[PDB]
Amino acid sequence: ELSGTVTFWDTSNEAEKATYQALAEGFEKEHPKVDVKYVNVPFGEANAKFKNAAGGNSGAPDVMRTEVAWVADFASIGYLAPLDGTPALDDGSDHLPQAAASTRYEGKTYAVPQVIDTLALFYNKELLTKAGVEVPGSVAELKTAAAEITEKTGATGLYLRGDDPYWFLPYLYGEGGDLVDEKNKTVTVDDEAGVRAYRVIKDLVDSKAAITDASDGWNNMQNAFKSGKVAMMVNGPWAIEDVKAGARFKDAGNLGVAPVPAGSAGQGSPQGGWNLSVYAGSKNLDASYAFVKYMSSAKVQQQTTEKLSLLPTRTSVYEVPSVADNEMVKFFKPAVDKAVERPWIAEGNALFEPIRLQMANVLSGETSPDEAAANTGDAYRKLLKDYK
Ligand SMILES: OC[C@H]1O[C@@H](O[C@H]2[C@H](O)[C@@H](O)[C@@H](O[C@H]3[C@H](O)[C@@H](O)[C@@H](O[C@H]4[C@H](O)[C@@H](O)[C@@H](O)O[C@@H]4CO)O[C@@H]3CO)O[C@@H]2CO)[C@H](O)[C@H](O)[C@@H]1O
Repeated sequence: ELSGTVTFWDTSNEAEKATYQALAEGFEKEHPKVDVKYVNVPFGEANAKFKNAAGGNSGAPDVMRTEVAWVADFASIGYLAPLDGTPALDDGSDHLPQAAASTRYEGKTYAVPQVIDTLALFYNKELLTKAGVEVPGSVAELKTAAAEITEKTGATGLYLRGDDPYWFLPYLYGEGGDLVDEKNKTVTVDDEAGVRAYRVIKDLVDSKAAITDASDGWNNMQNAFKSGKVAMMVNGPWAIEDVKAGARFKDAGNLGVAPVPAGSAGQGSPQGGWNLSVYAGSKNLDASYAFVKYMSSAKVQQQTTEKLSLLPTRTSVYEVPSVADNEMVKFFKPAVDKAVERPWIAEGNALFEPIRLQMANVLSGETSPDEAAANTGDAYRKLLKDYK
C-alpha cells in the first residue's frame, strides 16, 4: 500500500512547468490514495530554500528536483535519504554513466537521474541566411559572421549571457582550460587558458559581435533572441519550448542549433541536468521512493521528451522511435555524449560564484582577464583545502 502526501518541489521553468505538474499528478492514477502536492520553486532560490527547510526540518519537500551538483551538496550535510536497496532504484543500469555519477556521494546513491543536458549555439536561420553567413564553428568565425549580420540585417550576432557563470565554461574549454584536475587535486582555472577565456568574452562584447547584461540575464537573453535583436545565443534544451512560443520560431522551423563555438585550442560544453532526491526527514519515504521510480521511469522520460524535448538519462528511451526521431534530440544527444563532466564533490556547486563575480567585472572593465583568472584560482584554493 501507498498512501499519504508526497510534496514535490520542481525547479522547471515557465515553459516546462505545466508538463511537469501533469506528470507528477499522474502518479495518482496508479496510486489514488497518494496526494501529490506539486510546488514550483524558482531555480535561483531552490538550493537555499531546500537547505533552509531541511535544516529546520520545517516544510521540506518529500521529493526534490535536484541539480546534478546539488546531490553532493545536500548529501554531504545529511539532507538526503540513501536510495540503495529501496524501490526508488529500478533498472538503474539503463542510465547514462555520467548521469549516474552525479547521483553518488561517498559510495552511496542519493538520487535518480531525470534529464541530462549541455549548452549549444542556437541560431535564427532566416537572419543567418539574409546575412549570407554559415553557422560559425569557432569564435573567430562568430566574430566574422556577427559583422556581416550587423552590416546586412542590423541585428547583433550574439547574446552573450553575462550574469550566469555556467556560460563561461564553453569559452574556458575552447581556450584549452578546465576548473580543476580532479585526479591530481590541482586547481587549473588560473592557467593561461582562464586568462584567454576572460579575454575572449570581453572582446566579443567590446567588438560589438555580442551584447550582454549584468542582471536579469535569462529574460534578457530570451527576449533578445525572440525579438530578433540577436541572431544567436548559447542555451540548453530547457529553452526549446520557450523559444518556440515566440512568433519568430513557431514549430522551430526557423530555429537552428549547433555546437558551441571552438576557441583557440579546441571546443567543449559542460554536462548539466537534474536528478530526483528524497528528503532524509520525509514522513512518507515509501510513497516518495515510488514517486521517484515513477518520475524517472522510461515511460515518463519518454513523455518529457515528447512534450518538451528534454533529454532522457535512460539509454533505452533513445531506442523509442518517438525519441530517436526528434531533431532537437538527434543534435543534443551527441553533444551530451561529448560534454565535459565535472568533479562530483560537495564543493562543486560553490565553484560557480567566483566565476560569476570575476566574469561580471571583466565584462564591465573593472578587472583585467589576468587578474580575473588569478582571483578565480585563489577562490578555488580557499574552497578546496586539499587542492594545490
Ligand atoms: O551548483 C548549484 C548552485 O550554483 C549554481 O548552479 C550551477 C549548476 O551547478 C550548473 O550545473 C549549471 O546549472 C544549469 C543546469 O544544469 C541546467 O539544466 C539549466 O537549468 C535550468 C533547468 O534546466 C530548467 O528546468 C529550470 O530549472 O531553469 C534552470 C535555469 O535556467 O541551466 C543551469 C544554469 O543556468 O549552472 C549553474 C550556475 O548558474 C547557481 O548559482 C544556483 O544558485 C545553484 O544553487
